[PDB]
Amino acid sequence: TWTSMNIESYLYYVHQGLKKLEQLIINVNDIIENRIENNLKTVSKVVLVHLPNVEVERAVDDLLQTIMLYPLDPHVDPVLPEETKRIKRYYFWYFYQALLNSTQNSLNAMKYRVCGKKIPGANTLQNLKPFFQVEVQLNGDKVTLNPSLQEIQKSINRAATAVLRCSKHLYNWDQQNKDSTDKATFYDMIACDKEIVKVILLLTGSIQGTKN
Repeated sequence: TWTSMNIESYLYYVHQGLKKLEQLIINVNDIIENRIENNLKTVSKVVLVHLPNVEVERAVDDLLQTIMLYPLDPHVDPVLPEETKRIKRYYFWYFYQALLNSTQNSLNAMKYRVCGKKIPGANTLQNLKPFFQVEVQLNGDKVTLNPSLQEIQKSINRAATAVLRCSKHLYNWDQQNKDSTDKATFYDMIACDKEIVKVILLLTGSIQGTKN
């Protein structure tokens, strides 16, 4: 600071590094904070039972896209940030949890609101299910739904199982290609989680109450 030089240039060079980094973060903001967020909102909003591939492609593409951001999927060799690298992975795992949880919250909302079938609308694969009509007569002189009501619940469970296997075999951010990048164990975990196994009891209980 005595000849009044080189300090403005050092300050300007650090400013240059900081503006380049502020840039790179503005990248990451743009590139992560909204496309995969809106994809997550869509994944949450997808009604699995009935609604009158896409987001899977989308998530694979978001992976390759984030990979374009120079992210250290392997640790930097000269820096050796082995601990460092796994924290973005824990965050991306929390986000993958938010994705599977979007699907899971949908699944659970539907498992709860099965009872009003006429109110929601169905998609093509699920044409037989909505507001199910059953024939009633004197089966062996006894008034019954001619299709066994138990059978109709097994048809509801067959729709549920088609949906559940479609949702268990996915290609999400971790499952990139046939679960190659990461396993699909969270989906069988969800299948044995309360929203499925414990709500089967509530389903069958309301069903037996209808029978009652």
